Amino acid sequence: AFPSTMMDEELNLWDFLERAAALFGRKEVVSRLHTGEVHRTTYAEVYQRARRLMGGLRALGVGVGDRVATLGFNHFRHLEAYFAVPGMGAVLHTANPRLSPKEIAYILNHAEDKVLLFDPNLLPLVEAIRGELKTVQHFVVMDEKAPEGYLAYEEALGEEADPVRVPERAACGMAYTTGTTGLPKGVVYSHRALVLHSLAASLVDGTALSEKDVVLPVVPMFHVNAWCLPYAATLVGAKQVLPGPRLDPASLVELFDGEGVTFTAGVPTVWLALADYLESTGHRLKTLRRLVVGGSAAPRSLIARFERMGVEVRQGYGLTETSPVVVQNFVKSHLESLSEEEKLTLKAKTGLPIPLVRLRVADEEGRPVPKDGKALGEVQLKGPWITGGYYGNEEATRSALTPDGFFRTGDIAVWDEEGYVEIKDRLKDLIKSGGEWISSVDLENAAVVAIPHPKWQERPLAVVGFAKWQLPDAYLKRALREQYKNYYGGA
Amino acid sequence: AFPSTMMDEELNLWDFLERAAALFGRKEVVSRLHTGEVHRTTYAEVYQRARRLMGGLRALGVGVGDRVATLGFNHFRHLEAYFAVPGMGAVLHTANPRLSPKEIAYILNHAEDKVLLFDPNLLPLVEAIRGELKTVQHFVVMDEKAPEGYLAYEEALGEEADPVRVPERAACGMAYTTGTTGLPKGVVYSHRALVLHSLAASLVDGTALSEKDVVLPVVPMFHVNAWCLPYAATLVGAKQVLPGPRLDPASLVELFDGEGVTFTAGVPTVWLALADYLESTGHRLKTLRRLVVGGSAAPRSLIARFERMGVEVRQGYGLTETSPVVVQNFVKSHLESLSEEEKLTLKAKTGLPIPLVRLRVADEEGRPVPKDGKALGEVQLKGPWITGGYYGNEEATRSALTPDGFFRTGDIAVWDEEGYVEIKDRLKDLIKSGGEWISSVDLENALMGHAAVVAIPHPKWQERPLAVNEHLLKAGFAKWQLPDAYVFGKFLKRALREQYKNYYGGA
Ligand SMILES: Nc1ncnc2c1ncn2[C@@H]1O[C@H](COP(=O)(O)OP(=O)(O)NP(=O)(O)O)[C@@H](O)[C@H]1O
Ligand SMILES: Nc1ncnc2c1ncn2[C@@H]1O[C@H](COP(=O)(O)OP(=O)(O)NP(=O)(O)O)[C@@H](O)[C@H]1O
Ligand SMILES: [Mg+2]
Ligand SMILES: [Mg+2]
Repeated sequence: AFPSTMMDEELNLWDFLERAAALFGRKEVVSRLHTGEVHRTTYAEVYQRARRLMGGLRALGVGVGDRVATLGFNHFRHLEAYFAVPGMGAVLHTANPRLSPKEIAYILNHAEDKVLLFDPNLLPLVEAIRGELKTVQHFVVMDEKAPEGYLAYEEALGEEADPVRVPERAACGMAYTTGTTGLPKGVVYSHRALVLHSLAASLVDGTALSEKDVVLPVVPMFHVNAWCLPYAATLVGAKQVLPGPRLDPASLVELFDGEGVTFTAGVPTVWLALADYLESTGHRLKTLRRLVVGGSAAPRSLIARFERMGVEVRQGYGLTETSPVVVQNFVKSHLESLSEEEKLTLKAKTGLPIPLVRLRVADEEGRPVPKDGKALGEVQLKGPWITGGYYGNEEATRSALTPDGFFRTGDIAVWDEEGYVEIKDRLKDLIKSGGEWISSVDLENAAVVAIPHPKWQERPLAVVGFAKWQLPDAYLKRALREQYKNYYGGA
Repeated sequence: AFPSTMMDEELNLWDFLERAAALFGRKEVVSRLHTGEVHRTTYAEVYQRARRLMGGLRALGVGVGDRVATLGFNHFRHLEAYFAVPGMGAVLHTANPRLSPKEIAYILNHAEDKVLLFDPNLLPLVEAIRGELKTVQHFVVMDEKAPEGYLAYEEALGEEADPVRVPERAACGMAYTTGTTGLPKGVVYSHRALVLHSLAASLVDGTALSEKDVVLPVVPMFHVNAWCLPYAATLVGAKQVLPGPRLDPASLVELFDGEGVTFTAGVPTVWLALADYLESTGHRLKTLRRLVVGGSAAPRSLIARFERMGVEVRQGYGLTETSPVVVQNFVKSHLESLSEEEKLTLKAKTGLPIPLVRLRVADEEGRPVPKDGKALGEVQLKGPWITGGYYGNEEATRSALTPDGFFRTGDIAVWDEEGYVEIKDRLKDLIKSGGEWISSVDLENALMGHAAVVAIPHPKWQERPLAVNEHLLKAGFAKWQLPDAYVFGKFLKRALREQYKNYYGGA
C-alpha cells in the first residue's frame, strides 16, 4: 500500500569477506594442520584465494544451486570454501567425518554433491566410501598434493572469478542432523538466514565479537558451520585461529597463549578436559576472557571452574535446524545483586532467547506452559533462520511443525518469569556423547538408555555396523534412567 | 533455485517491543516532560499502551499504508507511537517542529498525513498551520488533556489490538530532509531497513548496546528517528531516558546522574554546552561511559575534553537518506599503540564504514579516488538501509544516483589505506547551524531582491552564514537563520570561505 524508497539490496555471505579484505586485510587467519604445523595467512589472501576457488570450481562444473561438500576440520582452506561456495551461488554442504561410512555415503548421495573437498588424513575414509558415491564427479584433497585419481586443492584453484549474486533467500549451505530417529535429515540454509544470525548472535549480550578479538572455534566446521562463528568473526574482522583436528588441552593452550586468543567456543567435553589440565598444571591462560559452551548442557561445575580461573562462561543453545543459535546466557543487569551461589545457578541455566527469535515452551496443543520454572513443555521456535522443514523428506517435514507453524525441537524445558530457559529433558530417544549422537534403537535391534557421565555427558547402557565410541560401556524408559542414574558415577 | 528450508519470516519493528515486554518488561523508560516533571514507565506498560494506540488509531480510520505524523520531542508517548504506527502496518512520519510553518505545512500535505500527534508546547505552531493542512483529519495532543477541537492522547487510546504484519520491505516510517536545494525531500524507511540498521549499528565496534546500558538520546526523535536509537535500545532491552525539549546542560546532568546513564548520543553543539558546564562547575558525571557525536563533525578539542573526563567518544556519520548510520569511528586493535596525539587525531576522523554498507569515495565518473587521505571525492553508498530515491520526485531521484546505482550524498571526503573516511567538504551549498539547515541560495536570492552567503566555522554552532535583516525576515525566515555579519553565472565561494575563515573567531 505504501512502498519504501529503500534500495533492494540482497544480503549475501560474500559481503563479509569482501569487507574483511578491504578494511581488515592484514588481520591474520592462523591454522594448525593435522601434522601439528602452524600455517599463517590473512583476510586479503583468503579473499584472493577464495576468488580462485570460485573460478576453479566453475572449471569443475559447479553452477548456481549445485552442492559442494566438505569433510574436514577447522583450517584456512575450509574457511576459503565457506565463502567461495556460497560466493558463486552454490551450496556448501558440511559433512561430518566422525559418522559411519554408511551414514556419510547416504548423506552425500541424498544431497547429490558434485564435488567433495576433504582433509588428507581422511583419505582412507574417502577411499572406503568412494564406490558407494553416485554423484561426486571430483574429489579434492585440501592440501598441496594429492594421490592418483584425486585432485589437489592447490591444483584445483583457477583464475579469479567475480562472485555471483542471488536472491538472499536462495540456498548457501546445508547440513544433515543425526539427532533424530531413522535416516539423517537435511537442513538447507539461506544467505539471508546466516547473515541475520551472524548479526543477532554477535551483540554485546551474545558473543560480543569485535575487530580486536582473537577467535578460536573449537566447535567443528561441520557442526552447524562451527555455530556460524567463522562467518561472524569475518564480519567484524577478528583474527581467527583454527585449531584443526588436535583438540587436546596442551595443543589448545599452545594456541591460546601463542596467538593471544580472547574468545573461544566448543562442547562441554573439550572444556572439561581443558579445565582438568589447567588446574593440574596451575597454568592460567594469559589472554582468554570469554568462553561459550554449547551442543550439550554445561554442568554447573564447568562454569564454576572457569569463572574461578577468570574466564567468563556463557551457555549457548541451538540445533542444526536453527543455524544454530536461538538461546544465549547472560546475567540480567538487575540480577547482578544475586549471591554467588544464585548467580552460578542462573549461569548454569540454558539462557535467554536471542533477537529475531520467537521462542515458547508449550504443550501438545501448542499452549504455553506456566512461567514458573517448574512446568514442563517442548521448546518451539519461529524466525528467519529457523527451518520450516527438511530437504527431500515429506514425513519429517509435516511432523516438524505445529499447526500454528512453530518448529518442534524435541527438547523438554522449563522457563521462568525472567525469561530464562532450562533444557531439562528430550522427547527424542537418543544419546549424545561428546557432542555426537547415538541411536538407542539401532543398538537395540542388533533396551538402551542414556546414562549421565562425568567426562562425556551421556553414555549408552544396554539391558539383558557401529563404531568403537558408540559401543555401550556396560550391560517404558522413565524408570531405567532414574534407577541407573548413577551407574557411571557422575555427581 | 535449489530451495532453502528456512522459514519465510519477515523482519518487523514490533518484534523489538514484544521481546522487550516479555524478557525485559520491568526495565524503565524515563521521560522529562516539557514542564520539567519526570515521568516513569516500563517496557511492559509501553507495550500494553502501544497496543491500545493501534486500536485507537484504527477507530480514527488509520489503515495499512496510511501516514501518522508526529511533532514532538523525546518522551514515552513518542516511543509508544514509534512502535504502534509501524506495528499496525501504518507509516510514522516524524516531522521537525523547528522548521518554518510553511515547510511543516508542505511536508504534512505532501505526505498526506491523516493523523497528527504533537506536544502540548507546540500548540501555537499547530494552530498557526491548521488552515493550511489539507489531509489531516485528527489532531492529537500528546498529553492527558487537550483544548477544544483537539483530541487528548489518553482519550485517543482504544481497545488493545494485535499487531498486523506487513512485507518487511514495505514502509514503516518517513522523514523529509531540508539539507537540499528547493523544497524538502521525503525518504521512506522500511521495516527491513531499520531492523537491519539497529542490528549492524549496535555491534561492539559500534554503539555496543546492551541490556545493562542506560540510553539517553539527545538527538531528537525527528532527526532520522533519533538515529534509530529508541529502536536499538528496545532491541537490547536497555533502560531508556528521554530528555524532552530541555537540552540545557543542568537538565541533562540531573538525568545523567539521577538515572545512571551509561550511553548517550547527540550533536556537537549540545556536547560543547555540556563540556562548558562541567568544566565551569567542576561537576563530574558518575556513570557516563560512552558518548556518540553525529550530525556534524566533532572538533578534535571536543573529543579531548570528554576523553579527559573518562568518557569514550565515538564519531558517527549518516544522512536522513541513510537511516542514518553508515560510518562509525573506532580505533583498530593494531593502532592502539599509536601515541595519545595520533589516537586523538584518528578519533577526530569520521570513521570506518559499518557492516552491510558499501561505501566509496569516488570522482565524477564514479571511479574510486586514491586512498592516500589527500585525494578528494564524493561519498557514494549502497545497501539495504540506504535510499534509492525520494518520495514523489523523479528529478531528485535520478539526480541522487550514479549510473551503477550508488546514492550520491553530496559530501566531499578523503579516505586512507586503513579505510578511515574524513568528511572535508560539501557539494551541496548549505549551512548547517546547530544541527539544522540554512539554504544559502534562499538567503542570497531573497537578499538580491532588494549577494553571496557562505558557511563560516563557528565555536558554538558548527557553521554560521556570512553575507558578502528585516528584508530576509519578511521573505519567510526565522531569527536563527539570519546571517551574523555582512561584509561589503554562479559565485566563486571557495575564495570567500577561505578569506573569511576566522571571521566568526574560532574554527
Ligand atoms: N546448551 C544446551 N543445553 C542442553 N542441550 C543442548 C544445548 N545445546 C544443544 N543441545 C542439545 O543438542 C541438540 C542439537 O544438536 P545438533 O542438531 O546435533 O547440533 P550440534 O550439536 O551443534 N551439531 P550439528 O548436528 O552439526 O548441528 C538440541 O536439540 C539439544 O537437545
Ligand atoms: N559525523 C559527521 N561529520 C561531518 N559531517 C556530517 C557528519 N554527520 C552528518 N554530517 C553532515 O550532515 C549531513 C546529513 O544531514 P541530515 O540528513 O540532516 O541528517 P541528520 O542531521 O543527522 N538528521 P535530521 O536533522 O533529521 O535531518 C551529511 O550529508 C553530512 O554533510
Ligand atoms: Mg538436530
Ligand atoms: Mg540529508
